[PDB]
Amino acid sequence: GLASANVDFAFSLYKHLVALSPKKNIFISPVSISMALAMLSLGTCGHTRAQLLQGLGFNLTERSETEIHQGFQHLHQLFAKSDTSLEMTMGNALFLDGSLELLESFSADIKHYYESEVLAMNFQDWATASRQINSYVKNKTQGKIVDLFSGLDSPAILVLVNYIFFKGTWTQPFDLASTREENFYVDETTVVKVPMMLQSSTISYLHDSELPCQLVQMNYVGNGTVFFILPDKGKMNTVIAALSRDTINRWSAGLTSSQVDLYIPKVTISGVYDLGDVLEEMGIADLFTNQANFSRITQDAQLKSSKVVHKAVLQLNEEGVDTAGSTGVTLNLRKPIILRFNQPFIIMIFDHFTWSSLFLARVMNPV
Ligand SMILES: C[C@]12CCC(=O)C=C1CC[C@@H]1[C@@H]2[C@@H](O)C[C@@]2(C)[C@H]1CC[C@]2(O)C(=O)CO
Repeated sequence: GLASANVDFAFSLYKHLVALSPKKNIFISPVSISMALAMLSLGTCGHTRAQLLQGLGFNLTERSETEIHQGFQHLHQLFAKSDTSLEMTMGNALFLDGSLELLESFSADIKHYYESEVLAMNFQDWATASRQINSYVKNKTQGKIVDLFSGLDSPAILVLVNYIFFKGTWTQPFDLASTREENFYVDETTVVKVPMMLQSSTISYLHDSELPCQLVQMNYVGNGTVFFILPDKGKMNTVIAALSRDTINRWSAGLTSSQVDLYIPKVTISGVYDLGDVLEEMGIADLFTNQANFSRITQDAQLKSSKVVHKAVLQLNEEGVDTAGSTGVTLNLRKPIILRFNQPFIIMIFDHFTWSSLFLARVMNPV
C-alpha cells in the first residue's frame, strides 16, 4: 500500500540524510519528495523508471504504475478536502522551455494524476527563470519557502516542482505566559540559550524500555498529529536507526495518558538539501546519468536529471506549528512527569487520516 511504502521511504531517506550531516539541524518533508519523484516517474522509462519506483519503495511486480499514480491522486485529492484546505495545501507545477513540447500523454498524465500546472518559461534567461519559479513557490507556500533553486544551478529546460504548506494548532496549546529562556545542551562542549515553552497537561507519554528514549504524542486542530522523541544522552543514532513502521506501531500502543510538565523549545529551523547523493545511496542513480531514459517526457530529445533539491522550514510556538516544504527536479538535455527537551531530539509530524509523513526533524540546535 501507499501509506506503508511512503513512510518507509520517509524513514530511509531520513536515516541516510542523518548520516551525511551529523551536527546539522535536519528538517525535511518526505511526502513532498515522494509526490515529486513519483510525478517525475511519469516521464521515465526502462531501467530509469524501474529504479526510481523501486527507490520510492513500490513493488512493480505486484503493483501497476497506474495504481501508484492513482494512489498519489487520491492523496492530492484528500489534501484538498474542505476540512483540511484551511490548514494544509499541496500542489505541483511543470516549468517548460519554449524549445520543447510535451507529449500529449505526459502533459495529460501530470494534469490528471497530480493536477500539475504546466507553464511556459524562457530558460535561456535563467536569472529571470529562477526568479519566476522561486516567487511561484514563495507565493504557494505563503512566503515560507524563499529562493528554492538559488543562483548555483546550470540552466535547464524542464523544472518539476512540488510544494507543501501546513499550519496546525495545538489541541493543548503551551502556556504563553510560561515561556522563559532556559539552557539547551547542544553538545558536551556547546551550550545555547533558547526560548523554552511550558505546559502542565494530561499528555500521551511513553518512557520506552526497549529503546533509550522518551516520547510524547500531541494532536493538532484538524487531522494533524506530532511525535516528540527525546533520546537519552548520546543515544540519538540508536533511536534514529530504530525508526520504522514497527517502532511507531509499538509506540502508539504503549502511549498512555499521563500528567506531564512538558518543556519543549521554540524551534525555528530550516534545511537545504541536494538530494542527489542521498537518492543515489537509496539506489536511484540512472536519472543523473547520460543513459537516463526520459522518453515519455517528449518525443524528440534525450533528457537527464541535473539536480534534485528539497527545502523546508519549521516554526514552533505556543499556539502551533507553521511548516512548509518544496522539492524541485531540474532536467537537462542528456504527581506529574517532568519531560524536558533541553538536548537533541526528534520531531515527526503525521496526518491521522492518510498516515503520510508530512515532516521529519532532527533538532541539534533549536535557535
Ligand atoms: C505504522 C502505520 C500503520 C500501518 C501502515 O501501513 C503505515 C503506518 C505509518 C503511520 C502510522 C501507522 C499506525 O501505526 C498509526 C500511526 C502510528 C501512523 C502514523 C500516525 C499514527 O496514526 C497514529 O497516530 C495512531 O494513533
